[PDB]
Amino acid sequence: MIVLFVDFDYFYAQVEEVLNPSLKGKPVVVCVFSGRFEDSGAVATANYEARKFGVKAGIPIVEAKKILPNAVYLPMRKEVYQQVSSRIMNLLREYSEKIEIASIDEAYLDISDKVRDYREAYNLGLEIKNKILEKEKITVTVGISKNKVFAKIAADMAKPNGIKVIDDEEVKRLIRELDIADVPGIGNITAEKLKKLGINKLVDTLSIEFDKLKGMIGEAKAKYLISLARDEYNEPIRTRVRKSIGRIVTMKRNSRNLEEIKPYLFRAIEESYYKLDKRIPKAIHVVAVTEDLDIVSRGRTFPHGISKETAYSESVKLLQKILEEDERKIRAIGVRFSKFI
DNA sequence: GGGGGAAGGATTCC
DNA sequence: CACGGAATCCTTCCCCC
Ligand SMILES: Nc1nc2c(ncn2[C@H]2C[C@H](O)[C@@H](COP(=O)(O)OP(=O)(O)OP(=O)(O)O)O2)c(=O)[nH]1
Ligand SMILES: [Ca+2]
Ligand SMILES: [Ca+2]
Ligand SMILES: [Ca+2]
Repeated sequence: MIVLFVDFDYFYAQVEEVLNPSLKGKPVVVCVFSGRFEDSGAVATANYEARKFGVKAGIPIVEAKKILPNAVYLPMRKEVYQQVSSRIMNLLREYSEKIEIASIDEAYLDISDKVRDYREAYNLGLEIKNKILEKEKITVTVGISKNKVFAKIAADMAKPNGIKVIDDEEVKRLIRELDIADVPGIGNITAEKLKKLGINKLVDTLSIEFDKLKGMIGEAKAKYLISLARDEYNEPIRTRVRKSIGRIVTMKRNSRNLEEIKPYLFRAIEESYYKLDKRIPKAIHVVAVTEDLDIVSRGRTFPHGISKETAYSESVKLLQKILEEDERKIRAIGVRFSKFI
């Protein structure tokens, strides 16, 4: 089997560079202002002109302007990027019936019934790149390997706007030389727990008794790495469907006053419903971020669908439950609707 | 003993 | 920090055969 992964380059920023070409070459930073205090907020992403100086996703906008005080800062317009993405995905379909969308800029494609041998795949990659570049003026990176995991990795390497195949012979090479940390699904928390077990390389996951390895990093994550190390990972590509829709927002200032937090909440709810399009959720969760950037949530599942009127009512209670259970001040508030019918 | 869920949270990632 | 959004796995408690 052969898998081709697609990972659009610095997406949000490039989509802005495409809508306003006068940007190209310049340092571009797509921001997410919270309204808290002037320039307060994070960075969704940035183009490579800005990335060359540390300005990346996650860091505070303020920390960015310190580095590049003259870079171009644009507010994140998720909706617009969403549509562009949609199209690009629709385009890929005409390359394989088997397609799995991992995010707003990631998709796997099983070209087993289209290509034979990697060379033909590598060419199909270029055939796709040029196609995308032409139709939407958007460069992307393509990773090719036997399974989704290695395909993604291959991509990570070729970045930006590149292509790369990982033949079975090299696959074995990575299981030993490749850093365990860089393996998809291995954040800081996990990588560290592995650093102790002594597992610094993928292959090392074979020098530990399943139980200890399992009891340390969960059963699922355990079997996961073990199959990858044994060179037997082979998850199929499938059409995933949104399991939930939500909306969150940072208040002008921390709070614990029911009436002061309500307005924000009702807005998240009001919007989350519109987002629902024509979906009817059976579960409603109220998420809250305390003064120390912590997250607590209380929800509830019903035997029937939830109406907007019901969302309002219930949402209040859950928020009340939160307050009387956490003395901390609430920095942000929002909702989450799941368990659609 | 163990299936069955629900809920609250931990983790990873875009 | 300093934002949003979302999936998956995990621990835990609760009801019952
Ligand atoms: N709002 C928000 N967006 C994020 C965050 N992290 C990543 N994103 C955005 C960046 C892109 O718009 C999209 C895809 O993430 P990548 O990790 O693919 O970012 P980018 O497009 O720069 O990929 P690239 O490194 O150029 O290959 O998700 C985040 O923490 N907050
Ligand atoms: Ca990506
Ligand atoms: Ca990307
Ligand atoms: Ca990692």
